[PDB]
Amino acid sequence: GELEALAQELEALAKKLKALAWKLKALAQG
Amino acid sequence: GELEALAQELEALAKKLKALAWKLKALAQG
Amino acid sequence: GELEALAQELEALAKKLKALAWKLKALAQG
Amino acid sequence: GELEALAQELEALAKKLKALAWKLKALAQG
Repeated sequence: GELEALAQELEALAKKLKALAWKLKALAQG
Repeated sequence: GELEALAQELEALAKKLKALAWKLKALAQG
Repeated sequence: GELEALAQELEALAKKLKALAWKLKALAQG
Repeated sequence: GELEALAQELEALAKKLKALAWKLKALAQG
């Protein structure tokens, strides 16, 4: 129900955080 | 340097968020 | 400028995580 | 029980994310 919806949103947020990490990695190289 | 150290911290936090997401999915089913 | 923009993205994401945690507590309590 | 504890973990992780965002802002200006 709602708890499964919230779990899928959290996974989406985790994926987003990983993307932001690698954007920072990208900026860090040059 | 400092930015790569920080990017590493964000990577680890993203991995922790995924762990939490999967714990939530387990709860949504249990 | 890009570093500051990335930081604002991290803040936006943290805000969503806090909002999600509130919803988890609401569901657990009710 | 478990859901409340996970929500607390998520709130702690959001705070750690805000900390890294402020560290990024400091580096962007430092």
